[PDB]
Amino acid sequence: APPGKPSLGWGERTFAIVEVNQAATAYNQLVTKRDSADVSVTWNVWSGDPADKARVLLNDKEFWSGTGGAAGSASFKVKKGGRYQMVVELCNADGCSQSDATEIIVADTDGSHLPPLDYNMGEKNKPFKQTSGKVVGAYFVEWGVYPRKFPVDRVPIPNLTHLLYGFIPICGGDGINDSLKEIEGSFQALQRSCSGREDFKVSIHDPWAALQKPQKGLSSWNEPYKGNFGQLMMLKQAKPDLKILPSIGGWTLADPFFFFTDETKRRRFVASVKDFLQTWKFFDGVDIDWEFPGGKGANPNLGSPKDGEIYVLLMKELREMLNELSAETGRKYELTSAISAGWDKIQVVDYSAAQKYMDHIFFMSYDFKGAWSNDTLGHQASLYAPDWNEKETYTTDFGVQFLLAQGVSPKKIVVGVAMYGRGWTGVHGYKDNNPFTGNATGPVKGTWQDGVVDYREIATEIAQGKWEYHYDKVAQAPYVFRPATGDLITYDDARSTIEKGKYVRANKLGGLFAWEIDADNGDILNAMNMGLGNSA
Ligand SMILES: Cc1cccn2c(=O)c3cc(C(=O)NCc4cccnc4)c(N)[n+](C[C@H]4CCCO4)c3nc12
Ligand SMILES: *[C@@H]1O[C@H](CO)[C@@H](O)[C@H](O)[C@H]1NC(C)=O
Ligand SMILES: *[C@@H]1O[C@H](CO)[C@@H](O)[C@H](O)[C@H]1NC(C)=O
Repeated sequence: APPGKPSLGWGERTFAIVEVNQAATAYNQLVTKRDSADVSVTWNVWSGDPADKARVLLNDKEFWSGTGGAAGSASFKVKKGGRYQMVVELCNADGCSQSDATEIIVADTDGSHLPPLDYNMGEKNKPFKQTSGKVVGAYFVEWGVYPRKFPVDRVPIPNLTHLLYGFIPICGGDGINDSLKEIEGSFQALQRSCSGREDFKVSIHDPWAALQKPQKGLSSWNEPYKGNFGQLMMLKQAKPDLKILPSIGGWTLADPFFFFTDETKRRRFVASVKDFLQTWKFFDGVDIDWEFPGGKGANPNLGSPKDGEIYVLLMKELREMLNELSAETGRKYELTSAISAGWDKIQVVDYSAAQKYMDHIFFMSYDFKGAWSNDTLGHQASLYAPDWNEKETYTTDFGVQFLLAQGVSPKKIVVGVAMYGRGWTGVHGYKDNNPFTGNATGPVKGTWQDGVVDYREIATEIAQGKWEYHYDKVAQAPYVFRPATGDLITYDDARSTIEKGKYVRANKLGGLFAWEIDADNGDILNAMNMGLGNSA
């Protein structure tokens, strides 16, 4: 004669270890990290013999015990997220009885409550297997879910080992993040994101795109995590070994790095990163995109020769931080950084000193030339120098050799590929039918910006005969040219991308990475995988 079978009371069935306010605009009002969720359950007895023991089991394992054998309740902590079958069990001296199972969702930022990502193999992407052991990385931009319409589910995830999230901002007002002011709405949007947040703490630039914007599979208005971050959790469920790293900085967010002479602000930043990864568990480490140590970044007023020493100090403490984060969670975290490929920036830092803490170096072998100059035309990401200027120092090969001369192990170096074109208009005064020898009247009309074109657009317009295509065989670089108007764009295509893969294998380098994933029609990432030796 066991107790009567209990019946569970109607109540909340979704609980969050990490709470997310779906309508907040300040970061500290947006998320609240906790070590566990507080799950509650009620039940009704009908036989009314105050049984000696009640229990609450989730997937047949005990999470709580108490003596509520007369229509009672229970609260208890659940520290690991997921979908749980909840059952209430009552016992007397004769035996036990168990209520019907109801499902509860204990959400956490590792995606343990979500199904795998339903990703698209769209356009010209074709599937590969990561067999080479080489790094195949790409940047996913936070603002890509707006007119670009490139959510995380568009990322061809079997063709990557690393996905970099650009960007995670460091918070500060006038004097700390003035590079943002050259983009309308951005500086103020960062101020809104950090209303009441300590300066030099990490944050989220766009909380709407990151966590609140409805996306594929994450639209129900009580979904704890939506936006890019929620999809990234489902990405982790799809390919658990794909590394997802937050990219702190970029071109317009690197200014707060220069104030890290003050160790007080460096400890605050490093500590905020630890709390950031505990809060957002789907990230597998940290990518530091200080652009650049010593200066010559977006802001012409910061930079110092001392920055090289502090760049190593930052890597040291971040690594120690990740090591004690490993001691808590048992996971392996990665420390990477996107660094300049120009020698005048490399020499600012002794990378042989920083490399002991770093897993990979994301060598930005692009942006060598651009529409920021009407006179200095050239290849933006070529492998070698062109014959018309053999002593060109801003090449992939020259940068790699300069970095190797510092004593950097070849395995840590990951070569950059440009999924975009930088270009000019009105190129005139050129000789030898070489448009690079002339000058420009301004930037080329671009996809989302003056002087920047998506490769997808370059490829489409080439098929439609709108461009006169050329390949610099010596420098290993393609470029399109319209003679009637002076339009000239330099970029990476499948041929030059394959040549970068050969170069990485011939020199025992780490692999390839590309900016940005939403600017590719599939051809570039295809060539990255083929050029590195992966199986199709
Ligand atoms: C003025 C300028 C002069 C010299 C170099 N420059 C750059 O090397 C540069 C790079 C970037 C960039 O983001 N590269 C991708 C990227 C990927 C991963 C991590 N970090 C960065 C950039 N946005 N701008 C400024 C905007 C203004 C108009 C178009 O380029 C840049 N400007 C300049
Ligand atoms: C390029 O030339 C145009 C017109 O000659 C000028 O207005 C513009 O400021 C120039 N840009 C640079 C970066 O020199
Ligand atoms: C481009 O501008 C530079 C700057 O003075 C000048 O020296 C050079 O001759 C110009 N080239 C042409 C083809 O006009």
